[PDB]
This record gives sequence, C-alpha cells and structure tokens, in this order.
Amino acid sequence: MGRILFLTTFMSKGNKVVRYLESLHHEVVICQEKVHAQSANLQEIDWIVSYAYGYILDKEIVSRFRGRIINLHPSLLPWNKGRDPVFWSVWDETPKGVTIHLIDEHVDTGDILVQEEIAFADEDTLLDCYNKANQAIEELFIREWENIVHGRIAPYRQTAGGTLHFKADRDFYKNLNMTTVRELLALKRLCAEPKRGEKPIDKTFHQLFEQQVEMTPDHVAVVDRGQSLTYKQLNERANQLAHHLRGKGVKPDDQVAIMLDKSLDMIVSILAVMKAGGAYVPIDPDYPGERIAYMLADSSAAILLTNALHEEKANGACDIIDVHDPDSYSENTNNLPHVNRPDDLVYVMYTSTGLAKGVMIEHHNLVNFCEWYRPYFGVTPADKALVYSSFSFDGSALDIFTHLLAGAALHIVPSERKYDLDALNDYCNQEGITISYLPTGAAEQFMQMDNQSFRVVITGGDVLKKIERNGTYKLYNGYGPTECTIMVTMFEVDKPYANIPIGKPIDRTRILILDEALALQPIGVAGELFIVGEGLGRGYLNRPELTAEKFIVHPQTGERMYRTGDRARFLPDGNIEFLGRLD
Repeated sequence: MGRILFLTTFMSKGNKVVRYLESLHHEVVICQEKVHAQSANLQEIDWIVSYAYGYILDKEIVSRFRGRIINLHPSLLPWNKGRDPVFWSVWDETPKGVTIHLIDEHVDTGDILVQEEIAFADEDTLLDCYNKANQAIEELFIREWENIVHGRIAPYRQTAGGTLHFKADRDFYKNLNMTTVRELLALKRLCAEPKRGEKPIDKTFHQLFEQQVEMTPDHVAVVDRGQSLTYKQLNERANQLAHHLRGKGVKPDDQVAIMLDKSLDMIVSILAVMKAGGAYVPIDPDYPGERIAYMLADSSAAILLTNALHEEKANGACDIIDVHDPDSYSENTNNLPHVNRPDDLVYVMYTSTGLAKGVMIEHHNLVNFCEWYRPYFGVTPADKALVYSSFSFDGSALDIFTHLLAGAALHIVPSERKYDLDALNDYCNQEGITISYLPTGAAEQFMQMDNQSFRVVITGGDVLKKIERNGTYKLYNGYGPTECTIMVTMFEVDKPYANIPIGKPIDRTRILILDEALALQPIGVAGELFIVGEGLGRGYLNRPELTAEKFIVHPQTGERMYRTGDRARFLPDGNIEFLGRLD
C-alpha cells in the first residue's frame, strides 16, 4: 500500500509498531543514522514514522514530507520535550503520558495528533517506567494509525509552556536507572536545589552581638572563676579595645593574632578584633614554639594581642598590643561604625599529614551556624555554657559565638579542670551548666560522671561509640570539617547504634553523596561526602592550588562544593551515616 521510513536509534528493529505496519502490507525501511535529501532511504517514501530517533531531520526533509512525518514521543507534551522524557517526567514531577505528534522545525513542538495519560506506580523502577511508557505509546499508535493514514484526525497545537531537556542533562543522574520512583523522589528531596525565596545573609556577627547587648545588657555574658562581665560590660570593653585596633590600621579582611589563655581577656580580644573590622587568628600558647612561629608567618597578622607572659613566644614577629596595658584601651565605649560585609573574614584557624593549612572563615559562615544553633537547641538567656575547647580549634567558636547570640552566659574552663572531668562535673553541678560541646573523647568520659545540670551535650570529632550516660540530658552527635565552619550535620542520639549516624544537614547546607565521577548515588549507596551551601568558607590561606583541589566547581551542576574525603551514605530516614575515610 505504501512505503514507510522508520527512523530510530534506541528502539529495536522488531517493535510492535514495525510489525503492525508490515502486517498492513507496508514495506518498512528501518534507518538508525542521520540522513540527507540524497539518501536512498528517502526514495519513494509515503510516511516517515520516528520513534526515539536521536537526530534532527534537515529542514529540507521536513518540508518535502510536511504533514507526513509522525513522531512517537513518550511524554505528555509540551511536558518533557527532548531526551530522557520519562525520567524527567518522574524527577520534575510533571504530568505523565505519551504523545503522537507532527514534526515542526523545532524539538517536539509540532501539533499533536493523539495523546493519552499514563500512570507510573510508586514502586516501579525508571526502567519499568521506560518500558511501560514505550508499550503504551506503541499500543496507541496501533490503535490510531488508521485514523492517521486517512487524515481524519484534527491536529491541535500544544498547550503553552512545558519543559525541555537535552542529551547531557541526565549525566549527573546516570546511576539512578534502577532506582524506584519512591527512592528517586526521596533523593530529590534530600539533594535537590534550594527552593525559591531565600535571600543572602545580610548580617555580621558583631552586628548580631551588639543587637543582643541592647536586649539583655545586664545579663551575664562570660564568667571566669569569681569574675564576670555583663553583655554591656563586655561590649563596652570590647569597643574600647576595638577603637585602639582600628586606629593602628586594622581593616576588613586583615588578620589580627590573639595569643592568650582562656580568660575574660580572650572574649574581649576576640570581639574587639571583629568590631574593629578584621578577623582573629587564635594561637594556643601551649603549642610548640615552632608551630607558633609558623602560624604568625603564614598569617599576614601585623598585630598581636597577648600578655606580657606570652609576649616572648613570638620573638618580635609583630607589633604587640598588651591586653593589660590601659593604653591599649580607648576612652570611647560606643559601638564602632560598621564597615564589614557578611563575606569578610571573621577568623582563621589551622588544621594539620603535612603542614598546617590556614582555613579562612567568613562572617556569613559563622552567622548561619549560630542562627541555626539557637532555635535547634532552644537556647535562651537562662542557659549557661562551657568554653571548653582550645580557642585554636573551631569547637570554641561553638562555645563562644553560638551562646553569646542567644543571651546565655559563658563559663571559662581553666587548666586545672580541662582534663580532670570529675572536678569539671562538680563545677557544672554547682554553676548549673545547661549546654556545652565536648569532643568525642572527653564526651565519652563525662558519661561516667554523675551529672544533673546539663540539658544538652553535643559531641563530634572522632567516631562516637559510647552512649550510656548517668545524667538525664539529650545527647547529640554532629560532624563537619573546619573548612565548612564547625559542623554541617547534627543527630539527636535516641537509641544505641553499631554505627551512630551523624544526622541531617543544618540550615542552608546540603550534603551530596557522589561516586568517583561526581555523580549522584542512590539513597543507601556509599560514596564520597560533598558539602554544599552556606557552610563553605573561603578556602586555605595562601594555598590557592590546594583550595581548587578541595573546593571544586561541579562539572555538571557548577555549584561550589567541598571535597571532604570521607565515605558515607544516606539511610532510608534521611540521616547520614559515616563509613570511614576513603583512603
């Protein structure tokens, strides 16, 4: 009756479509390559029927066969034009269906001939959906072919709108072919881009702190032994030192070294550097003199805040400001004119397998963590927290910065009870300490101590393993590198686990579990843990090449991501599970 040209690249040679047409006594020429006008495949052809044909017909051919080029596209056009339609129908959660339509001079925009809705089960695999879709459209073609031949169908233009996808848009999702609709949509909710509406963080830390001072000015801010400062007292003293700092030339993104033991002078010095404009570089004086000399060298710090006691450990490296010389403090107690942006440096902390690298953290990094910490743990001015961790580690940033913006009171931990945790337990029961973060090592020990003051304890760092504790406080396990600011995930330990999970992401952060090719892994599959979002800092100071290696631009998405080097996987309940290092 007529010679039909069947164009396809993915479909086999014996589809129900081809065999049905042959049963109607049509010679079906099958071709799986791009063709031109001269092609012997176009000689004495009556109808062209395309079905998953991965090439574009020349405009010369579309005109000669106008009204005689039929296409089988397993989507509900205009939804999911282009490649991998069924997959994007599930992922983008569009209306699902199959369409037989005419061919325009563009991609799958020609007028429709016939169309019908299809349904995918929540348990079908995307391969199952691919097969159910192709079967449905093939049966439809067989049903409606006679109406198409005799030209009795009235073609209607496609609804406005839709979506379009190209061949490479699925590269990032290449490992998801055998996942279930359920499993796939869950992966979307966990790893999909942020929804519209969000705005950039617009506050620095000392902005939010100066705010908290005006709301609880007479509340206790920090306590060391018998002495204490209020928020107003702390703020005014920090201002007095900040004025002197900015006078000696401190400016945004400038580094200012602080070498002090835990004390009131430390909190004053930290806030003073911030309020002055710069970022503080903490140096624990108990470090070997070699690391100290190196930290001052790598850091561009021209100024060092320190005692007369530790003054000499610097060997005249920088202009020293004695925190005990009344000349280092101005008369002015007012808050300084703001000159900082959320993307300015707030602090620089080092980590060391090789040399120590200066991790740069910006205000917006710190602000995000604190603003998540307050409501997550329900912190209120009624609370009291320990300043336990060394102020050269990011754990101190948790102790100091989070609780200061909640209006709580900080309690300095001196040397005598840093390691003696039974004596520390007594201090907590006396002063009524309510919340604090202890590294995994020290947290496991405190479980043996009989405690009644704590309401929350947070741990992280090494692998948590012990859980049984005497007190009646909630235990929280968290995880995160100093490169992405303190922590990025948090778990409330409720029951014992052989492998305690590290929890779900905090505000404005996502965690992606990728393969070696940086492609998504289905939920439950192990892979390298990548961090994305507000937590990511600026990178390593004076290590641009190393920064590029660890702070990557993703090949497909193009989002900035941090390569942790850690092995993990998502559990069915959304909590992340640590699975050791990669090497």
